[PDB]
Amino acid sequence: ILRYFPTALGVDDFMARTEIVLGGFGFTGDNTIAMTNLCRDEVTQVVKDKIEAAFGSSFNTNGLGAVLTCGVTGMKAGLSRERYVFFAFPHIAINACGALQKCLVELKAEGVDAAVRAPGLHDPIEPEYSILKQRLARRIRYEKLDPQLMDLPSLTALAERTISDDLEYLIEKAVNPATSDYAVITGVEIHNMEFIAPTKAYVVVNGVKTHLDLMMVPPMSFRQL
Amino acid sequence: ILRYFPTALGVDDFMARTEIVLGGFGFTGDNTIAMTNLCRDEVTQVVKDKIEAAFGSSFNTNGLGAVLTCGVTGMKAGLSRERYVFFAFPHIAINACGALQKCLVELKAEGVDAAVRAPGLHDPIEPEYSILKQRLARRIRYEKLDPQLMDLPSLTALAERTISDDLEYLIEKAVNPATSDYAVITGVEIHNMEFIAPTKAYVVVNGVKTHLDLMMVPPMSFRQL
Ligand SMILES: [Zn+2]
Ligand SMILES: [Zn+2]
Repeated sequence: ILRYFPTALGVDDFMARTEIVLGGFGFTGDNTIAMTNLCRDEVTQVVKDKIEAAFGSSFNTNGLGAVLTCGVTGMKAGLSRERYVFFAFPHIAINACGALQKCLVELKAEGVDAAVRAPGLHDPIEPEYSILKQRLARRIRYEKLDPQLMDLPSLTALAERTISDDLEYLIEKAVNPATSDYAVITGVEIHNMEFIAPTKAYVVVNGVKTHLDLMMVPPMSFRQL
Repeated sequence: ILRYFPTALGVDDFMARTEIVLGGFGFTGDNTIAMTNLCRDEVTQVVKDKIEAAFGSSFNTNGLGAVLTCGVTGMKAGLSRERYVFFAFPHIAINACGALQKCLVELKAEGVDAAVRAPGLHDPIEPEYSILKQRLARRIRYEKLDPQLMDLPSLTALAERTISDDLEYLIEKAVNPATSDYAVITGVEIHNMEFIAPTKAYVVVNGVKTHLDLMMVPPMSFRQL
């Protein structure tokens, strides 16, 4: 597994290291509403059970390849000093995703160019999918990446970054950082059995943002493999 | 409750009457994959637990006001002679929805006209919501309805019809009626406690479609109130 995702952690190791840092900043399972975004696939169930067991109030969103469609309206809706934590993971299977696999094939078949369309457009009978593929097309072009060299892990990875930035857009619209503290933890979900390879973690307490490195957090011996 | 939804059934009564007719056409809990579309709200949980207890394989979608965004890609994905049944319910609370309530207010504030936009467009930071409101705007204009006279039940009701037609679009793209039999059951979910007011029910076995009236199905005395 690590031959693809060096930072991959067993999912319970991931949760413990997350509980450790959050508590460090005044978050508790009882004072925080969490939000999760995952692919619609049945396999994303473990991360989602683990998270809602860690928190009192949980609220989930999901779409193809974990694309974010709930917008500010969906996010503000799912929320009820204020404390939130936002998780987001596209998934992949090694030893899934499905929609990300289809994207890979098409992005290679036609240009990155053919696949891009402006924001605000979408296909009537493929809304989620078309929005998903269009955000990856733009994202790919915006980082001078060649889809010919990319494999499914690197696209699942590009996806995370895209998803991650769109989650950030929504949070700044929906949350007041002067009355609410919050955390953002995103990365890639991996199935063999279940792993999380973290890529981005920070907290915003008192409108001040601090980056965290989960990989530097000493693990609980009990929740390891 | 009935003062708003004459056909409202207790949810277990609804499930029994549904099990009775489906079995009549060769469906069983074990030979059928079901699919459910509901609002993203936490309250829609009972209908969803009841359905997946009735079936071996279940697959769910959901968005604001139960708008359908998974497209043909999401639907074909969620599926695995072939037998399927498709449920769809917007919700409402009497004694929810939230997104439908917001639509009501806006549709009344500006014209039905202002709110319509062509299919294939959507707002970048409100994808689900904007697609939801745009399909209701068009649907409203297409039935000479005046949003000034409409209340939240009638809009939840307009929504059902809209959702219902978009589900039909997807199914004909995604399912081969000559190799697959299927059923479509839609209506409105109501919270006091939990009710379903059915509005559309049919089955398609051997590319032949038969309408069913759940209201004429003799109820199980055991699953009533
Ligand atoms: Zn997936
Ligand atoms: Zn709702």
